[PDB]
Amino acid sequence: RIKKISIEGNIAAGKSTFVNILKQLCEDWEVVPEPVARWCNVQSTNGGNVLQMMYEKPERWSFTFQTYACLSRIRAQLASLNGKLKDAEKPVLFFERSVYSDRYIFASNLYESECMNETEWTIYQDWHDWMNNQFGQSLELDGIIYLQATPETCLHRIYLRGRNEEQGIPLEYLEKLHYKHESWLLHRTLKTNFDYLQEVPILTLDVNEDFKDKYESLVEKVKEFLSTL
Ligand SMILES: Nc1ncnc2c1ncn2[C@@H]1O[C@H](COP(=O)(O)OP(=O)(O)O)[C@@H](O)[C@H]1O
Ligand SMILES: Nc1nc(=O)n([C@H]2C[C@H](O)[C@@H](CO)O2)cc1F
Ligand SMILES: [Mg+2]
Repeated sequence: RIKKISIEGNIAAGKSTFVNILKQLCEDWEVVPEPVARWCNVQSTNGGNVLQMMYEKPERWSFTFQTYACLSRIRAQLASLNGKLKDAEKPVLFFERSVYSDRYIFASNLYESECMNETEWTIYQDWHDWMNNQFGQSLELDGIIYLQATPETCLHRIYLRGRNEEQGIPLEYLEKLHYKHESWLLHRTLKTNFDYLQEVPILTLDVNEDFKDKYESLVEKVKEFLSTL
């Protein structure tokens, strides 16, 4: 039916930059952006900034954040499936991140860093497993595009974007997130509770260079990659 591709990378690697060039390349391509502005002003579907709360006190707010982060993603991705506009000779749905990074990169890292205790960690995974059982098949990936950039490039791009909440993030934290992505998507040694992911095709794009100069080659590689799926 709808081909589903998720775009993965470190904080400020360039996912929104990349996402913003995709719709102009095929009118059959849709994008589900990550709801980060919604994490900064919590309201029902002004309020709490839950991203900021986590970063200011991660031992307190990581479980709450991670749980709300993932659910709001699921809601958003589901909304665009059943979201009418599909009917196209070749529909492709791009997800900015996935329930698998949420758990295997981000939540895992905070647990491993003592920001979630055993109880919190057990509840999260239990919730995440159940959520996948219900809405898992719907959201299964046909491919991953990994936007690879050094932690140091990312640190700099955090500065460039100037999002208030992310300005205090240390290189160390970005390095941990770097190595988890490399383990999952480069070496493919990170094991998950979802077997199909081990054979899912992966496109790796080195995005350390200037977006203007790399744009044309990246477009070629994305089209080339989609045609093999
Ligand atoms: N390849 C690139 N070359 C130059 N600047 C970039 C590149 N990719 C991203 N940026 C810049 O880096 C910052 C973060 O990019 P963004 O797309 O918001 O990252 P993400 O969406 O992955 O968090 C923004 O200032 C953006 O202008
Ligand atoms: N599961 C997640 N946990 C996080 O902590 N983030 C953070 C990273 C970045 O600072 C901001 C926007 O992605 O949210 C993003 C996730 F998807
Ligand atoms: Mg983004």
